[PDB]
Amino acid sequence: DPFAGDPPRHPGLRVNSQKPFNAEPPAELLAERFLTPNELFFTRNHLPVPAVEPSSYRLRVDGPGGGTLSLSLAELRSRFPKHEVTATLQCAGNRRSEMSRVRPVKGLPWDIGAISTARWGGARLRDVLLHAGFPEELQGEWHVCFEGLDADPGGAPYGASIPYGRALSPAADVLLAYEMNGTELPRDHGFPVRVVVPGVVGARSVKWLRRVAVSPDESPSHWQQNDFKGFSPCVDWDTVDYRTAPAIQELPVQSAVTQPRPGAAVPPGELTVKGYAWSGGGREVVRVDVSLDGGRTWKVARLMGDKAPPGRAWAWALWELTVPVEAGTELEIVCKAVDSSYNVQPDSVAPIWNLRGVLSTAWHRVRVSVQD
Amino acid sequence: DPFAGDPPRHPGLRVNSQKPFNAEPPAELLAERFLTPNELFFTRNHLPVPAVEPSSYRLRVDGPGGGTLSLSLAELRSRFPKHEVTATLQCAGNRRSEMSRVRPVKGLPWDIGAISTARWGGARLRDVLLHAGFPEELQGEWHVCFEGLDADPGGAPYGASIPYGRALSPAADVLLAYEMNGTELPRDHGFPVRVVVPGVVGARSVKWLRRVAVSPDESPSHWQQNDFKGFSPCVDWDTVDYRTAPAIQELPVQSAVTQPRPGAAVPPGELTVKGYAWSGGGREVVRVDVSLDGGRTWKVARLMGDKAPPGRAWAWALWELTVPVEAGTELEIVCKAVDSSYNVQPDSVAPIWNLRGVLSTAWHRVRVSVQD
Ligand SMILES: Nc1nc2c(c(=O)[nH]1)N[C@H]1C(S)=C(S)[C@@H](COP(=O)(O)O)O[C@H]1N2
Ligand SMILES: Nc1nc2c(c(=O)[nH]1)N[C@H]1C(S)=C(S)[C@@H](COP(=O)(O)O)O[C@H]1N2
Ligand SMILES: [Mo]
Ligand SMILES: [Mo]
Repeated sequence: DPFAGDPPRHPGLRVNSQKPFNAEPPAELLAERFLTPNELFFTRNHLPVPAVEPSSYRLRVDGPGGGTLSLSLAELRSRFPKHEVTATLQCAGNRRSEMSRVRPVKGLPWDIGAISTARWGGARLRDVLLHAGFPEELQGEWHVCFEGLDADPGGAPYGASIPYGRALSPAADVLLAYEMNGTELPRDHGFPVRVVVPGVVGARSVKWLRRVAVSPDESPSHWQQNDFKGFSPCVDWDTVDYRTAPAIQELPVQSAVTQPRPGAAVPPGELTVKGYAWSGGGREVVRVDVSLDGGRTWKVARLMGDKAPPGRAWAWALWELTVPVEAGTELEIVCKAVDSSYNVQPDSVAPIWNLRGVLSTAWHRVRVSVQD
Repeated sequence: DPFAGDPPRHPGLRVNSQKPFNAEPPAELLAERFLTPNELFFTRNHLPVPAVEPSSYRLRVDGPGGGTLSLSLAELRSRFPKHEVTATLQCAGNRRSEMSRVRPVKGLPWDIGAISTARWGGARLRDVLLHAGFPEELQGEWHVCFEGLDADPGGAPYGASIPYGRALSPAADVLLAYEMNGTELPRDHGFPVRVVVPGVVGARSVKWLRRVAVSPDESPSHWQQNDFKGFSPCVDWDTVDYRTAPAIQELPVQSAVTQPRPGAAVPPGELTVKGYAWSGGGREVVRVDVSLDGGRTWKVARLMGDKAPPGRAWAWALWELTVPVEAGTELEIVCKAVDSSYNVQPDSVAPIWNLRGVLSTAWHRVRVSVQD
């Protein structure tokens, strides 16, 4: 069994695939803490988890002229000043199951928890690339390609890329992380080194980093070219042309209700409704509207968190709103967020439906009853 | 009459206010050309149009230490290399009248034409500020405040501000424009000098520029502090607190159908449906979906224009889609756009309604009939 050497996990997760392991935290715990504990942070593995001996590990970094820099773990820790960045990672497939309610799609059936937040510690990718000898600025459109140590039976590594400009920007905070919430990177989350690309879809944060290369083109890997793209609702498996749509990088504004859960019976008097909101590209969440009546009327929620600098809101905003609730009534609790560019979430899922089930950002709706 | 010295205008505009002058081009002409002719470009004036003698004109630029640089028109033309930027300006109030259909709002009743596109020529604001002696980077959050020559009866100039970072960024393309579509700036559009802030709401592109100042704070002017902000649908005139929401800078993804027009009877066979789409923040439009049946099914439109570099799509994308149409049928033509961060437009207007009528980006719907 290629998966026999996989790490053990916390017993209470919502697992949607054992092999490869793909799991999200229970929704009742997801927004309990601003920083998701390591043991609960959602896990998305395409492949078996690599088993890495720390001391023999080398990160290969290809330089401008085609020479190869080779960095040990200890050298990554000591050569470059450690930077810490608190960033939310969200999988493209988050809330996919709601898309499937409209018309079935292919993909891991994620509920609202394919998103988590951690403080990440590591080398700035910018610094590593300058050390390899690259300039601030290359002419034209360049990309930094990443390969992980995990590979399919045919030998193709997990791979992704980001634009060179984002890799080199001080403000974009792209990390080669070896620390997660103050402890060393767990195996499931990329031990010993992962890329963390703040404000950008989870897919680009390559775990178990083996190689960093600079190229005139995007990553040639199947996951960069033939996956993680959004399409019209009209597109099906027979008509899909992956060249017609851009690789997802930044994600659009997103939110969900974590408390209370669908089907609940809640006591009369006061109900505290909680959830999360987040947007891609470092765009702050500026407002979260909450409705108890299926989105006819709304009240403004309270946003928690400490504000980040402009253009650098990498971390989700947790929200809450305490409302009065009348004995023996039905509620449809809906939330929607607004980011600093004043993007908004769409009303319904059908018009954003796509064959891959990605980019599921329509209002989250939770139906509950009030007890008597 | 304070408006007697105002310029004459093209006879065929859709004027919503004579004094001060506020007008949009007819929708049938709006998307006819990629670059909106100067005579048709939408005009938004809060005040009488300033009468400016070109030679005695001086732009005041305050330097780092509180000294004042003073620049003539000729010096602005000769001192700094002319840069050309093609950018769409969209008023916050675009498509306000559709918001009013839900619940009446205060404001100029714009239809879909409070948006236009031009190639702008001028000094990079970045270069002017470096010449005044400012550094690449100031510590903390700084703003560049602009004042126009137009003032109210009490003497307060039109004013706005943008973040310092955007003013200094080579890639953000902020201009002090003295040329518009290859000719000198018309009076209505800011003669002799206006700021052009690409990817950002029209309000910040100060016309008739008199002063540029660098400040630790946003512009203190009423239009920066107590206007151009988005609010929840629940907020009314008695509850509004302008400190709770950020000044609009970047605008969200937007589109409209320009052809055919509401109420039309069209011939059977083939119908070419045309419109525009655009997004704030230099985010490209990557797809436009069009529906003939009120948004139940959709087809992908054709996007026209030449692609801009990543993060710099300042100009709208014009779109078209030719469809078959059956004799004696009713159509509800709807469009929606998707930007490069995969933001989308919301289904309906009520949930985005606000008391100022700004930020009106729900699907544009056009009802027509087919002849027999
Ligand atoms: N090497 C490698 N990196 C990877 C993946 C993978 O399968 N292999 N999955 C990607 C995807 S699709 C997501 S959403 C994130 C999930 O990161 P997490 O497991 O730490 O939450 O990792 C990304 N990085
Ligand atoms: N000096 C000055 N600048 C101004 C205005 C104004 O009233 N005075 N209107 C602003 C607003 S709200 C908009 S939408 C744009 C409109 O620019 P246009 O008239 O060239 O289309 O100008 C902006 N710049
Ligand atoms: Mo993912
Ligand atoms: Mo405006």
